[PDB]
Amino acid sequence: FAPTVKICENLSQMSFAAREVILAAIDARVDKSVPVVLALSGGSTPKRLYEELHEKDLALLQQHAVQFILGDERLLSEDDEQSNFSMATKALLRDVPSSDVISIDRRAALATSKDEKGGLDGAWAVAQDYEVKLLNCLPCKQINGTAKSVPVVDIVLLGFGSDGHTASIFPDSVAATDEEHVVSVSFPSPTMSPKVWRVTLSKTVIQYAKHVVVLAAGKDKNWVVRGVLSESPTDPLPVSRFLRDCRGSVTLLLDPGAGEGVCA
Repeated sequence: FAPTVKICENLSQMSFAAREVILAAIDARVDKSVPVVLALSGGSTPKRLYEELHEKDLALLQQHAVQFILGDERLLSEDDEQSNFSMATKALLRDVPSSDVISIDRRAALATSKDEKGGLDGAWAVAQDYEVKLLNCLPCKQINGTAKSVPVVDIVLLGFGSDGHTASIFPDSVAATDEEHVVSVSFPSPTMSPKVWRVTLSKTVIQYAKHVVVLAAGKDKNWVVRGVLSESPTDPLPVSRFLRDCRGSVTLLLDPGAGEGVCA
């Protein structure tokens, strides 16, 4: 495991660095008629990246250079301001062709997604429909030793929570140990919000992606960063240590608090 680590001074620099990785992948395509598959992250950290892509690179996107998917999602309505779809749409996807964006159908979960216990069955219903869509619309490859396939994502954007989670792969959730599905499910950990059921790309999908790019800022993420980077497992051990087993490249874009102690 040999990740690129870039400690940025601020979120402007972080967002510019993430943008460069995306544009490099788009320009590096041999076949310019097939899109780069990009899995979007949520929360608030990548919002500025999306805004920058909207201002600078909209032409490439209107030419179908990128196929967009949500790497995880809160099971709220698409017009709910705390959905990742809402955030991504306001920042960027409002002017991206619908044909280049894979939607999640949340309807099956909306009646129960805020019920910590009762929401599980509805979350799985949404996960399963989204998995079918991904397997039908993305480039896939067979998973060795199985009768199953995995979508091959070119770039997975990720963040870190202060709880050590990434995507919606939370500590002590189904997703944390789900090695069987393309899309899994979780409820947030005690410190994390919004308190609503989630769907997430699984560890497997992330570990088969060509490039993984994490954007994380704050001293409260430092233990997560150091727990991912330690050669030997170290406690407290973040669930996001699974990133060490990525087959693709991994880049950590960090601010000074998140990156404290890492670099020379």
